[PDB]
Amino acid sequence: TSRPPLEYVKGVPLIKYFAEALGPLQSFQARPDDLLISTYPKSGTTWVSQILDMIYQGGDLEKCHRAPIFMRVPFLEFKAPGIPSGMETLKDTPAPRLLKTHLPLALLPQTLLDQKVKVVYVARNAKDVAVSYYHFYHMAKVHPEPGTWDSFLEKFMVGEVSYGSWYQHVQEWWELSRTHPVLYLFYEDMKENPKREIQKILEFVGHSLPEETVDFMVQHTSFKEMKKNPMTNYTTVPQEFMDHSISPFMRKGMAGDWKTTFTVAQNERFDADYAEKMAGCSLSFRSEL
Ligand SMILES: Nc1ncnc2c1ncn2[C@@H]1O[C@H](COP(=O)(O)O)[C@@H](OP(=O)(O)O)[C@H]1O
Ligand SMILES: Oc1ccc2ccccc2c1
Repeated sequence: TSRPPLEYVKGVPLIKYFAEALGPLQSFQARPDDLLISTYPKSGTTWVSQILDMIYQGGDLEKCHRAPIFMRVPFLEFKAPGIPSGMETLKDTPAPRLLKTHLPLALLPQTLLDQKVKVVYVARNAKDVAVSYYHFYHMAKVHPEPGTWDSFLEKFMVGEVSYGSWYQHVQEWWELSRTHPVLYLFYEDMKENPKREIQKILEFVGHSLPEETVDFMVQHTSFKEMKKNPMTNYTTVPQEFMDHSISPFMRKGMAGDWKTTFTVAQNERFDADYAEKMAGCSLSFRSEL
């Protein structure tokens, strides 16, 4: 009940509240005009969510401020003390709907694949993911005790963390994109050049918008502005759920900062394990710009 342990479901370790959440998510019916944001945690979920809302409100910042990002974009598997569940919020979210998930394919509602819903997947280099994930486990108190960074890094390496293996995740959603319509984006690409990536998102969802407006989205989806913005920075939630004084949700927003956490030994060891997990995969990751 106090940083409870994970619960395994069909091979996926989950926050127990999210596992419970899968029951009522059995009753979820996807529409053809839905869009699923899919990511392994800490990969840029909130960032594309805010890009996709701004696209959906025609650039209108003021509408984007109607509520926090987690109410504008129902988080499918979500459940937590004192906050409405993904499924509850979904009931008051109007089509065309933006949905957020981290579920491995093993757990994904089949209705999203049968209905051919557009997915925007965001992948990020595992080193920055592990580091962000580690800080995230401290502030987001439903998560089990993270322990030392070292022991969290080893845990992360055998996917013995919330939502399981990053390795299997970025690969399985990469393969899905052959039989299913997936825009597969990279957080690093979004760091290098946010406007290229936003226009690709737009190409994907079929909106054209003017450059006055694009440029405008760019600036309002930057790290500095999304840190300032309380409908995107998660400071509106109760302190018993997320404690930003331990670690803020919007942390550094950088690519390449893993280097200030990983030791040299951790790095050599991670890289050897990495080359072995990722062998036979066309996927190429930039671990810095
Ligand atoms: N506008 C933005 N630009 C770059 N990174 C952003 C961002 N908004 C949030 N992030 C980062 O994306 C990560 C959160 O991902 P998710 O939303 O998938 O949980 C955090 O990274 P760090 O902890 O590396 O700073 C957060 O700082
Ligand atoms: O992607 C997310 C977002 C918010 C969360 C809050 C608590 C636990 C996991 C979470 C994962």
